[PDB]
Amino acid sequence: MHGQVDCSPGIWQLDCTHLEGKVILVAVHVASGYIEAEVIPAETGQETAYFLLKLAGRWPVKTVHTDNGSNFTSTTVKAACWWAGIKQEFGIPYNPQSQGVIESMNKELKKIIGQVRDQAEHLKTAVQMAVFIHNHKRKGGIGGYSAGERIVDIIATDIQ
Amino acid sequence: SPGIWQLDCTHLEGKVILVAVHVASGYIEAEVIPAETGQETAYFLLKLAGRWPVKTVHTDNGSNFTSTTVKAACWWAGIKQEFGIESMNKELKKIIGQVRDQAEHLKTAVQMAVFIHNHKRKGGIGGYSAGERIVDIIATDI
Amino acid sequence: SPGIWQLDCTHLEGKVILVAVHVASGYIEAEVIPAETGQETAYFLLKLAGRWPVKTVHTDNGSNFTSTTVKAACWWAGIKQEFLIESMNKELKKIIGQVRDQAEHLKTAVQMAVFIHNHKRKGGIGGYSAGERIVDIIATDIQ
Repeated sequence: MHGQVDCSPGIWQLDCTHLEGKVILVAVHVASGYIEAEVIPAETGQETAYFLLKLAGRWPVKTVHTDNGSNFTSTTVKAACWWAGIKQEFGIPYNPQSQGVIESMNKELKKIIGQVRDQAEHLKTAVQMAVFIHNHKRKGGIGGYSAGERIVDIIATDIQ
Repeated sequence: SPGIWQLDCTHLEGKVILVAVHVASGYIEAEVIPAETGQETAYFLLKLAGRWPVKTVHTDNGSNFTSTTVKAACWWAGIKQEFGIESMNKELKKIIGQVRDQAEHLKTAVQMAVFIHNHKRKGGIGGYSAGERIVDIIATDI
Repeated sequence: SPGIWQLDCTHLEGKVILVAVHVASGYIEAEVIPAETGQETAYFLLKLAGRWPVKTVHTDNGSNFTSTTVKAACWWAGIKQEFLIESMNKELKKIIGQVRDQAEHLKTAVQMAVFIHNHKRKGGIGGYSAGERIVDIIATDIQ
C-alpha cells in the first residue's frame, strides 16, 4: 500500500486482474505504492507492450517483474522492454504476508472499485476512480504523504 | 550444476505423475499425484529439498508450477525458480510399462519404475547407475 | 554399514509419522501416512529404496512392519528385514514444534523439520550436516 522501504526506485510489478468479465492490467511502483491501471481489449502481449511503453516514457523504469502468462512472455513485450531499456524478470517476488505486492494491490483495487462502483456507469470510469483514490490517499506512514507524492519525490531525489 | 533440477507432469492411465530429474546425473524421483495442483507439487518439492541440495528448479508455465503454493515453498526452501527431461518422461513411461503388470495400482508401479531406472546398471559395469552418479556428484561438490 | 536403516512409527496430533533413519549418517526421512498399516509402510519403503541403496532395515514387530505387503516389498527391493531412531523421533518432534505455526497441516510441518535436521551443521566438532554425511559415506562406499 505505502511501498517497501528497502526497494530501489526502478522496480515495478505488473499483473492482470479480472472484473465483470473484463481485463485490468495493473503496474505498481514497489517502493512507493503508486499504481497505474487500465482495462484492455484482450489479455495479449500486444496489449501488455503498449502499456509498458506508456509507463517507460514517463517513469524511469529499470526492472519489471511479472508472472509467466503468454501475454507477459511474448516477443512483443520482450522487444518492447529491450527498446525501453527495461530488464524483465519473470516471477513476482513472494512475500509471506501480502503474497505479492502487485497482488495485494489488485485486491485493494477491487475493494475500492467495489465501493465507488455505484458512482460510475462504466467499469473503465471506476477503475480510474479507484486508482485516483488509492494514489491520493495519505497516512501516518510519512508526514501525510500519499503514494502519488512519494514516487515523484523518490524519482526527484534520484534525478537530483 | 549439481543444484539444478527439472520438474514436469505427465499422464498415463487417466492419471497424473509428478517427475523430478537431476540434470547432471539423470537421477529421477517421481510420484502419482491425486491432482495437478500447486499444493501437491509444493509438498513433493519440499520432500526433495530436505533430502538433496536443491538450488534451482526448471519447469514449464503449468498452473501447478506457477502456483503460489509452489512459490511459497521455494522461498521457504531457498529455491530459485526458472521457466522455459522430455526424454526422461519418455524413458520413465517405458520402464513403467515393463513392470506395470507386477502391480495393480499405478502408484506402486511408478515407484518400482523409479527404483529400476535409478539402480539399473549402465555401461556393463557397476558404479554408473543414475543413483550412483548423483551421490558422487553431490559428495564431490560438498 | 552404509546400507542400514532404522524405521519406526511415531504419533503427533493424532496422526501417524513414519520415520526412517540412515544409522551411519543420522540423516532421516519422515512422512505422515493415512493409516499405520503395511500397505503404507510398503509404499514408503519402495520410494526410499529407489533413491538410496538400502540393504537392511531395522524395525520392531509392529503389525505394519511384519505384514506380507511389507515383506514382498523388501523381497522385490532386495532388502533384508531385521526385527537411534527412537531418539531421532524425539529430536524430530522438537523441531516440528519450532516450526509448527509456520504451516497449516502437520504434513508440511514434518517436511520442514526434516529439511532443517538434514541441512543443519552440528555435532562432531561442528562441521558437516546429516544431509552431507550420508552422501559422503555412500559415495565413499561406491568409490
